[PDB]
Amino acid sequence: KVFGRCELAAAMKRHGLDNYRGYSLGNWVCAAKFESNFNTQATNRNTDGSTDYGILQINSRWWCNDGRTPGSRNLCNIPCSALLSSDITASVNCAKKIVSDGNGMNAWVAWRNRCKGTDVQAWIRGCRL
Repeated sequence: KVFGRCELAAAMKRHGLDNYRGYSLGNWVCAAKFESNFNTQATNRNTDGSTDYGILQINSRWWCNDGRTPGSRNLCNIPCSALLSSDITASVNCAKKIVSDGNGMNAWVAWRNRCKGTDVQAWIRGCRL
């Protein structure tokens, strides 16, 4: 599924991400934009042999099981393929665990390098939410 911007904002909000662990909705939308381009099917391999999955690019070394990642912990107790679904529920539930783990949204390197400290409310401008 490639979400529209306001489409994703509405879904994230319904699922309880606006202001989760203090991160505004615009932070989450900005993260998804630069992590996945709003595409639930996005996958990208990393050097440690893990892969990032779905609209928030959740990693297979810590968080989900993909069956091919050394050192994998599957802390979200989920197959990584479930993070590619058009229904964002599983990605949101797992993102809530990630952002609660100690270092907030800094886990998301595209968020960190492209969203953090910027005018993130711009990502929800024009949306009816």
